[PDB]
Formats: sequence, C-alpha cells, structure tokens
Amino acid sequence: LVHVASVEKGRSYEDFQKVYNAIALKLREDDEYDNYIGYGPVLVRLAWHISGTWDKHDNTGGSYGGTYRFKKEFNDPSNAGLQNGFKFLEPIHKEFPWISSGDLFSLGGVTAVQEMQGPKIPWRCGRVDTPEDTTPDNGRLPDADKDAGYVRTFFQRLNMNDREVVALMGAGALGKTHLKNSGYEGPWGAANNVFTNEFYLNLLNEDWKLEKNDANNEQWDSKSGYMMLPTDYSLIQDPKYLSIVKEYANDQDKFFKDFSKAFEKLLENGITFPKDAPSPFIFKTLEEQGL
Ligand code: HEM
Repeated sequence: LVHVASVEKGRSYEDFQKVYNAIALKLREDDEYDNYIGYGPVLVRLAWHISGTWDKHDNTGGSYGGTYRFKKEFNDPSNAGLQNGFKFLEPIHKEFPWISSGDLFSLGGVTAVQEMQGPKIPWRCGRVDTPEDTTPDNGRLPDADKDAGYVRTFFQRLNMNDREVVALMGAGALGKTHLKNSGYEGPWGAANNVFTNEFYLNLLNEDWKLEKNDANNEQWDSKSGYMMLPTDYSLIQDPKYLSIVKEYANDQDKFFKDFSKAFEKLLENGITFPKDAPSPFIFKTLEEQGL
C-alpha cells in the first residue's frame, strides 16, 4: 500500500489553526471530566491508538485512513474508554466538516499536549479517509502485563527504537488507568494534566510494591497512591531503557525534545508526503494568541 498525503482542498495554515483553537477552547471549558483531570489525556491516548495499529511490513493500519470511526476498530477491547474522546471531538467535526477524520483525531493529541504545557509538536495535514474494508483487525495494540522484551519487539513493528519508546512512554504523566476500561487502576503521578517528566522521577524515586488489583491483574503500587503497569516497570528492569529513563528524569528539556520528535513520527507513520506538500505546521497556543 502507498498512502499519499493529500491536503484538504483549499485549506491553509489558518484553517487548521481554527480547528486547533476550537479543540483547545473546548478543553478549557469541559474541565470537569474524570474528576477534573479534563479531556486532554484521553485525547493524547486516542491519537496514539489510531496510530499504533500500523504495520511497517505491509503499510496497513496507522493514522491515515481515520478507520476508528468504523465499528470494528471503535469496538476493539483495547480501545475501551476512547469513545469519550470521540464524542468530545464530534461537535468539532460538525463545525469543520472539511477536515478528514485521521487529521482531526491526530490534531486532538497535538492540541492536548501543547495546551497541557507540553512541547510544540510539528503537525502535517493530508490524511485521507479510507473505506470500511481498510479497517485493521483487532489485536494490534500492546498488552500491559508483559516485559521489556515484549515492549522492544512490539515497538519495532512501528519502527520505534529504544530512545523513542522511552520518550513516548512518558506520556504517562497525563491521566490515569481506570478499572472498568483496562482492568488496571490509578494514576502514574500527581500532576496528571500538566505535561512534565514526572513519569520518570516517579519510576526512579518511589518504593514500588507488586500487588494484584480488583480485576486480578498485577500492578506496581507505591505508598504515594501512584501505580505502574508491568510494561512500565520493565523500563527500569532493562539496562538499555533504564539509562534513558535516568536521562529524562534529570533533564525534562531533553525529554520534551525527544517526545516531540517521536510523537510526530508515530502520527506520520505509513504516510508518504510529496515535496510539493506544505512544511509541518507549528500551531500557536490559546495563550500565545491572547485567547
Ligand atoms: C506498551 C505501551 C503501552 C501500553 C501497554 C499502554 C497501556 C495503557 C493502559 C492499560 C492505559 C489505561 C486505559 C484506561 O483504563 O483508561 C493507558 C492509558 C494512557 N496511555 Fe498508555 N500504554 C502504552 C503506550 C502509550 C503511549 C505510547 C502513549 C502516548 C504517547 C500512551 C498514552 C496514554 C495516556 C495519556 C493514557 C491515559 C488516558 C486516560 O487518562 O484516560 N500510552 N495506557
């Protein structure tokens, strides 16, 4: 499969900046969701899940075709809970009917990160909606009950190397697990709707205890009320991941720089960009615009 990026006919930077401003203003207004964490974490989780279905060997899945709108992908067990992010964005899609699905789903994640004080993520437009029969089968997103070898191997299908996997994983500063969605329960940190290197400082500084939860799954619990999944705890069990973890715990700016580069790559996998295509857009925040 080749998936060539096609700009939505007639639109420039200012059109997309309006869609960003619409999403960001609604993040600000609907601040009560999930005990006042707000919708920003479930929106960066949605953008990673529509992207993480990619397979580098046959170019199927990935963010291009906006296939999450289809039933098979929408009802994937691993996607439980993302329907709230979908419903958040649906009024915005009626307001800007010209944006493709894959571009709206992916721009939600970018807007969420930047509005939660994160790095600027360069974004590119041009995803095109593809038919229901291009919807990837369920089962391509990662399990949480596994080790660092599973993780390295999983991420190689999206050709992410070790540095990109540890940078990406730090999105755990945002949000929390929810027992009814995943069988896991609790946050990774205390400031869970501000983007910081907190995930790394908690993994290195807390006294973690392995326990089973009410769903009979294991997770690492700390006295502070935080949690870590088996796949998260893996990052300090592996010698190669652990040195990168320490690097981000001592330098949030290196973490912001690497997260930025890796998250754009995750959102662009499986998409060819012609070089007549626009350069990647760096969107201004509400705050930079005085809004
Ligand atoms: C091996 C990798 C990963 C696994 C096993 C994994 C697993 C999970 C699980 C089980 C949840 C909780 C779902 C719920 O109950 O609501 C979760 C949440 C989340 N994940 Fe990951 N994750 C992985 C990678 C990533 C990556 C690469 C990102 C982002 C770049 C990410 C971002 C998030 C965010 C922000 C949440 C919180 C969502 C919320 O608050 O509702 N995850 N993840």
